[PDB]
Amino acid sequence: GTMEELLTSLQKKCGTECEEAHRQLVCALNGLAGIHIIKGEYALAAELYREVLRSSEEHKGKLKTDSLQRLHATHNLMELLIARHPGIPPTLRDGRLEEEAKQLREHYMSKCNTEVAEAQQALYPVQQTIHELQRKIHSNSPWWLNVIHRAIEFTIDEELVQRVRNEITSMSEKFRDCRGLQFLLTTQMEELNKCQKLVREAVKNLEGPPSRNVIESATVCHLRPARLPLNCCVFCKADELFTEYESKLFSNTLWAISETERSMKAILSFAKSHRFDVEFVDEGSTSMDLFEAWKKEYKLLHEYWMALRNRVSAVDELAMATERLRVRDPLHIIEPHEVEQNRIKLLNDKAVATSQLQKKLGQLLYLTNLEK
Ligand SMILES: [Zn+2]
Repeated sequence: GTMEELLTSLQKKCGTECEEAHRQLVCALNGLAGIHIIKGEYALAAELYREVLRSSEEHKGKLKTDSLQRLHATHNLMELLIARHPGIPPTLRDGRLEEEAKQLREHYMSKCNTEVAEAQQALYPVQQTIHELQRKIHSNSPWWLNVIHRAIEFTIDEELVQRVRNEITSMSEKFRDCRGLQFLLTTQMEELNKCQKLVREAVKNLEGPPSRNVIESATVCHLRPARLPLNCCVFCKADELFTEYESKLFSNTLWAISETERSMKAILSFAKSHRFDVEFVDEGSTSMDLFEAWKKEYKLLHEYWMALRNRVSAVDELAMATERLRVRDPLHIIEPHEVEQNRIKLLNDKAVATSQLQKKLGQLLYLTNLEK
């Protein structure tokens, strides 16, 4: 029913509004706490972190609180109780902080870790297909080489060249005759095979939880660069190889067929028209299945590359979530004399979010009370 759908839609939109207003409130409280630590007053900051955790717990039923904001409060409160103690009063909640932080980190990382596992597993069926298909194709004397050869022999090569050219116009200037096509296709197949070996090796060498030199290199390269993105990290270098292989597996202006595959399709079409031995047609058909498998493998290899890249991005997101506001010395950075300007902006942000949250929770309570 569209009415139960309407009530659900109004409740979801309203709940999201409560969630955003609470996110803005908690964000302002954490910022104000970060200033108190910069000033030196560790106790006043601890009260704000404790309020962040208290408010999130109170509203956990009605709305969700960003795990990173809760982790920001939990971790920085733990930092004060491990070192700055006994300046901060103890509470019966202090013992739970370590496990809560670990749970928040685990919950946040769960998606990117599952996506690494799923992207890795997704590659096995297509790779087994590629191994099965390559067993059925002759490497030394391929079907298309023997089709070209017999076409030149019986002087039906002109019809073949015209049929290959018509399929392209639907690097044709790179070959004049059938022998020119033969050598051009040899080079293009060798190039594809070299592109495949390299892209697979590039992916293989990005697997596994990466080292600190890799995390930091990717961060200064494309996550948080000093100015413009560097495009020099192991992931960016691998993507340059993917682009190179894509330009040969597909055509420019990943969906449209390459000129190599188009030529191969036309040679197979010519072989069928001229009623060549079933062996040539079968091998040609297997080559078409192989081009299909290579395109599927490309997409799955790039998704696996993406999953591994995203895991590095997520680890940086975790590190940045716990990072506090620090006054710049000659993001979480404040100018030498903008400390008061930041405090004022945060105090007004808290005031507006407190007001918006009260209004939105009242409307949410109304929508909830219709079902009784
Ligand atoms: Zn990079």
